[PDB]
Amino acid sequence: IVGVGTGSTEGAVSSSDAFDLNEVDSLGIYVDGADEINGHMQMIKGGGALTREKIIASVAEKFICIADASKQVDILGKFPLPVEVIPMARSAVARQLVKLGGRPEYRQGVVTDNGNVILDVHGMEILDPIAMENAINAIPGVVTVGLFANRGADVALIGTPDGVKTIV
Amino acid sequence: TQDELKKAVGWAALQYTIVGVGTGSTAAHFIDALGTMKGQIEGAVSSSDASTEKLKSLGIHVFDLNEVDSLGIYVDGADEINGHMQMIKGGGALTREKIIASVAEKFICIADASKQVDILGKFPLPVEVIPMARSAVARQLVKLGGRPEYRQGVVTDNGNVILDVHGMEILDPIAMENAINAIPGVVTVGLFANRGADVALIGTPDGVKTIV
Ligand SMILES: O=P(O)(O)OC[C@H]1O[C@@H](O)[C@@H](O)[C@@H]1O
Ligand SMILES: O=P(O)(O)OC[C@H]1O[C@@H](O)[C@@H](O)[C@@H]1O
Repeated sequence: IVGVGTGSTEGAVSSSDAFDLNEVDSLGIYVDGADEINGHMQMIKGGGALTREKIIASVAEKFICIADASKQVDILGKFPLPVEVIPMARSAVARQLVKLGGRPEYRQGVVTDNGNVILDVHGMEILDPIAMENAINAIPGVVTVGLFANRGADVALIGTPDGVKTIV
Repeated sequence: TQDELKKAVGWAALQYTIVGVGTGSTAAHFIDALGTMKGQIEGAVSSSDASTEKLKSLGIHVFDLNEVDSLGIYVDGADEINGHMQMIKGGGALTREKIIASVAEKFICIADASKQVDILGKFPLPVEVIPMARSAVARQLVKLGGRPEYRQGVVTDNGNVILDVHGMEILDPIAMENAINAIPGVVTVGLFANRGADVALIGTPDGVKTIV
């Protein structure tokens, strides 16, 4: 049973409509892309979804990130960080995200599969992704934050002009 | 009676605009009290549809939280409150209550004396979970030392399920709140520990005790 991602990049557990997870108690691997991945293997995900991906990744023993070279960064944050939020909490969460140093932007006209909204947070230079993940997860009204930092990639396969580079 | 202790604290909270209003049997008494102020307040922000309906019945205007960018006070009950003013809530609207409490400057906990505990955890801790994550989150709550029990036949206002976690002696509520909030699939945990109560009004046979 393999954990399978979403996006352009026995059976399986799948992260998008494009086994149900409750039917398994473990997954060997989860293979998925990312919007950004840093030198510490920490990622921003959710540009496309977010909650399903992070839950499946939490069950997999090994996260195998697959991406073209453009996704590699030194400091996470140029790509806006997605935060899924309970609708009634949108302005409250936005205020706290400003306090943490970001500029939250409501993703207009989009709802998640859970009926929530997304705030994409611009302008952060996320120097300590675990601390930032923890700070955003502390905010009442946050469902999921697209920082995969406490649980990042275990292996990354990067598509370069020269071939596939494997970073463990 | 226990209900008269609840009534004492609900009314004592009037001592403390747009008012943040909680939910449950103790909060219900505070709403009665607030009704006596129908012509004096601007209105309220409510943590549940039941509270909204009661407020409206007493002529109090109910604003959505998104209509304010700040709240002076939030008055609500709790299932447990410890000596550090940290609470377990959610036995009954957990997500809405925690979001409103995050906006309010002053959280006033109203409770009868039975809610005071030295160590949180005898009352099972509610955890609201995305349905597809139920089993995964339960495995992690076991690893953290709890016994998660699916609250059968209940769904939250957000369409999620609740795991009530039994058997924890929560010696460090902030650490535990942070550990549960870290779990993918957790929406909200009913530990109010990073943001606890600022004032507690405890109803006792000797009168209402105020703890700040
Ligand atoms: O590989 P792509 O098309 O760049 O898509 C990446 C996106 O698909 C998912 O993995 C997401 O988390 C993410 O945002
Ligand atoms: O005052 P009561 O009736 O004990 O009700 C307490 C409950 O109502 C709400 O505050 C909840 O968070 C909580 O579980």
